[PDB]
Amino acid sequence: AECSVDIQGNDQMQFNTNAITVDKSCKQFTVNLSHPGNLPKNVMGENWVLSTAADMQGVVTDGMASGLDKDYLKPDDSRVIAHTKLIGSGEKDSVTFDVSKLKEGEQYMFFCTFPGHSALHKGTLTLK
Ligand SMILES: [Cu+2]
Ligand SMILES: [Cu+2]
Repeated sequence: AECSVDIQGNDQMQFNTNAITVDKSCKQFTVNLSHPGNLPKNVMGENWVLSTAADMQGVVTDGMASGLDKDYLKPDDSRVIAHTKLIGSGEKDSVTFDVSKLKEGEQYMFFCTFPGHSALHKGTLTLK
């Protein structure tokens, strides 16, 4: 099975997937994120951050408090299962993580932690 996804977006900052299924037979999984816009990361930063659905609010809130210089993630946040760098126009990043960190049946969310974005830039992730 495929163990990679490419996440891409609009000129209007709309992204092309809101649900990711990680196949159980994957040993690693890769997310490729690319920025579709014209603005730099301090104005329109994008990242892809994975946590349990339960942890998403805490990660987002603490990330906002941490600020741009920390890519809007609290340092040493063990709630974060995997994530990309915060990227801006013309940039891309990839993250590969260990699928053994996921549990079948647990509910996961991926989201952007740039302030205010997570209500729009988010989706589910499932190990199946
Ligand atoms: Cu965003
Ligand atoms: Cu990190």
